[PDB]
Amino acid sequence: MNTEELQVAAFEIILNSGNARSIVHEAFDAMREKNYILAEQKLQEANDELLKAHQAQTDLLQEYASGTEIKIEIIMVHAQDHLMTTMTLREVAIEMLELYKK
Amino acid sequence: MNTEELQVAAFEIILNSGNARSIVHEAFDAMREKNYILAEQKLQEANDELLKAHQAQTDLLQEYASGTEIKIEIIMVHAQDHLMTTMTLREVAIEMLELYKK
Amino acid sequence: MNTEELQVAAFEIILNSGNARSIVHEAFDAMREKNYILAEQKLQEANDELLKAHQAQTDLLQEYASGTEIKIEIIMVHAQDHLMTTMTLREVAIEMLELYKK
Repeated sequence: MNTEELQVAAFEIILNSGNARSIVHEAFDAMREKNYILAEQKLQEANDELLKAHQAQTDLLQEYASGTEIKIEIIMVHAQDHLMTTMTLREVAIEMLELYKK
Repeated sequence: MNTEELQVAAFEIILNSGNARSIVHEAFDAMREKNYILAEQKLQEANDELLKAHQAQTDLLQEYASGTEIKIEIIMVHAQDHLMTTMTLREVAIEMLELYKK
Repeated sequence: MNTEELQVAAFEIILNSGNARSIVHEAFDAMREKNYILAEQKLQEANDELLKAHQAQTDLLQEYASGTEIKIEIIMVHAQDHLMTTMTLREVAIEMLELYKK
């Protein structure tokens, strides 16, 4: 509350997203080595992580929608970028597994 | 410019870009069916939908360029991330549709 | 930090990441032409440019972390989105170049 709380939220998204991101990179490394089983399971481990971050964002979006004021701050922005850009990396990774497999 | 006008601009962006994004996954789904012409086309629908969000974003910063003050808000950050992340997913999808066609 | 400084910073990020994005697209065009040499090289130039953008974002974050106040403006959000989607886009591309080869 409030500035400290938002800093914690920001960091929750960033730690968890950064985790998701190298897990998505592990998955890329696997498909590189024709090992699709590893790539696929890593693709789901990154999901596990990524939604911890997603939920953090959602809870933050929920507080705003309801009226409690949230003053942005560059670390929030950077966090959000990191979630959403990691989500999109993973969306790409999935689709690329599918070409790989042929 | 007022908090309500901005909230609207946001959901607009989020709404149109969410829609463009599902459309891009439709084009992905089509590259999986080997429907390379469907996919080509959905990438165009997606583009028609995105230009909407995109236009909204560009007017907001145009409005900002011209001196109007815009307090941020987490849903705007989130709207911009949707547009820019959706746009980039689409760029990936164009490139991957080429790859598929080989 | 400091309106003039933050607008400068934001434009530095947008211009350099904009350039890195076009170079990444060069790498995609060069992939498409079967030319894996150029594409690999272009992915490194894109990186040379992106780095300038990442540095400026890092200085801002590090400034923020040291207690300096920073009112984010849409232009900054937009610049950060350009940096982080452009990074994500290089990342896919590095992978896609790999797949082009296989």
